[PDB]
Amino acid sequence: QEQIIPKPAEITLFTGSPARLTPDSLIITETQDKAFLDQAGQLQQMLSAGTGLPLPLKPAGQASKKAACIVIKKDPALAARGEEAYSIQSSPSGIILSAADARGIFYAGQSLVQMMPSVFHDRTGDKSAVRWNISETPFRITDYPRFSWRALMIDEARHFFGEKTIKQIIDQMALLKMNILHWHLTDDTGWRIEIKKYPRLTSIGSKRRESEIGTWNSGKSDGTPHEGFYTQEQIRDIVQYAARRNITIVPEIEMPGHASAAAVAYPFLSLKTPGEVPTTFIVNTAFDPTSEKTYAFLSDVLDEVTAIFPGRIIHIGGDEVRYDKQWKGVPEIEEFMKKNGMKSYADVQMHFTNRMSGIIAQKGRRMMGWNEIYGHDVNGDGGGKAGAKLDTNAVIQFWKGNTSLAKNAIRDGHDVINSLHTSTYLDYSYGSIPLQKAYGFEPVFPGLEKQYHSRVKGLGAQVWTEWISTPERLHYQAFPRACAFAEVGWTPAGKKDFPDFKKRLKAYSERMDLMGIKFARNVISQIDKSDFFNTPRIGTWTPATLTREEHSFDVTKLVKASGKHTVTLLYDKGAHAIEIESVALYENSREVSRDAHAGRSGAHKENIQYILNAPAPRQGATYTVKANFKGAGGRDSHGTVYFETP
Repeated sequence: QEQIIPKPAEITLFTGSPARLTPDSLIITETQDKAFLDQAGQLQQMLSAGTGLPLPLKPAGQASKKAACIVIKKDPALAARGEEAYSIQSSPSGIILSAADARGIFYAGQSLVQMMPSVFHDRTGDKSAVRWNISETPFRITDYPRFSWRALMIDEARHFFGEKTIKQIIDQMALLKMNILHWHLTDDTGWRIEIKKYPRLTSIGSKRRESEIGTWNSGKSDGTPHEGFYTQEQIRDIVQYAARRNITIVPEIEMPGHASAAAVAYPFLSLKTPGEVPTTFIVNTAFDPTSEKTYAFLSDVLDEVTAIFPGRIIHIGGDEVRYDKQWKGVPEIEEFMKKNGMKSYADVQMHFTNRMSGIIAQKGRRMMGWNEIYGHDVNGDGGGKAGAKLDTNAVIQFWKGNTSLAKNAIRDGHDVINSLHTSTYLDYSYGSIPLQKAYGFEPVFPGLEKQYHSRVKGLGAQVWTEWISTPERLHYQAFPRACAFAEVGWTPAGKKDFPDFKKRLKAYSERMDLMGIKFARNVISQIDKSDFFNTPRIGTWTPATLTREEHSFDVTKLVKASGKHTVTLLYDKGAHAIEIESVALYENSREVSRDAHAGRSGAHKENIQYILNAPAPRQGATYTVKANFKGAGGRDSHGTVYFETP
């Protein structure tokens, strides 16, 4: 029936006909709050453009008993659930969108879209024949996010994509109710933010001769110059574009590592500045933490960043400082450490990180960084452990290391965002991080005491672009796994259901097509062993039982009602698959249903699910599933037979 991603927190369905939008439908606002009237205005534009319906804005009371109308209410009952909470009440009488804060109305509108025909997103065609039903029945939805930090990071430093591409991704984020765009705009191989005071950051740092391709240390190169950067006016436009879709942009200025591009523009910023912007993705230059000129330079850059990014939080990265390749044995470093009594290179970075944390605070902002800023050497570069402590107000994004280190940071008073890279790096392949691993990700670190759970503010999924040079390849890596992380961030843990998610994702993919998203096609419709973890097992097959091609499984205790019962023959192990001819249901000793279609259950699964029509059970009778199958080229085969009721 209803198929929204993310699955809402609370829903109640009723019997009867659904609400339907028609050319006579109106959008009524039962409040004069200036923020709600704005949300209603763009809701009108958005819904009108997609349906082709007029949907005029009219004042409270001008409702027509001819068509169902959208009514926008301000209800403070939902304040306890946060500013993103909303409620939807839908019936042929009317569609009521309520929220304590105007942000909730926007999210109520996105859910409304996901309950209407997907042709809403089609840029062409005659929509006048379309029935704009809101789901299939009357219903009430009460919805709110589990986590407040639901982030997607786009790496535009490795490869630049530009305004048109980034807005297309913002459109997907908003439709999935992800609310933070983590914008990774500077790195070794590119600088993408116009800085008025330091024009060489873009005139030099935004251009490179060529790019390594294939993978790290491939020896391959495209011999193709690559350049691009955002003007400050372009950033203001994108910030506003995202803010209207409930998305805050968190910019990242990488430091003190990942600084090659910045250094080539102004070489005094690093003790080992390269001769040109690197054309490989393993070269990692570090800023000079011992020089006063670097902090002054970075404070100025962050001043212009603060002018164009209104968000409270500023990311500075701090990951993968190559201590031994950049700082060890450098006289400036060694003298600085003795002068300041520092014993390890982590102390050098901590001095840098704490000093930047104060600089950022004096601009009315909050520092955020990768977990390397917390003191411990997680990369194996010879930096040791930091004696000093990180400013407790700094936010830590945990990508690499033993999770006990992240729990330690939480217990020391830090807010944390979980981006464990073995689960959230969307630049990895579907073999390294399958869709199922993404959906199963749990941001709250296992073993963390309940009192500390509030410090886990959410998650971030990262799209690194070393090996992504086009929007279509960006889509392939980011979707559909980003859809899963959207649900991890929003849906309550108890309501999560991967088999159901996979069904809803098949419907959602219709929208991604019409919106131009070249998601990975082979990943959505997959059968996995975990789908049947809670499903009754009615039998198995072994090399012994494969001496027969006729197999009987009792299901008397399981046939309790008429309807569709699904038999799944799932291969477990063995050299050979089984060839399946048919599966049938018997009432006592007589056939009452049979699904005869060719199936093959092995390493690959093709048509392994058989649908049986059970009658209303006969009291006292036995019910038996009879499956006709043989080994395919051999008998070394093991598998399990599952039985799902309607």
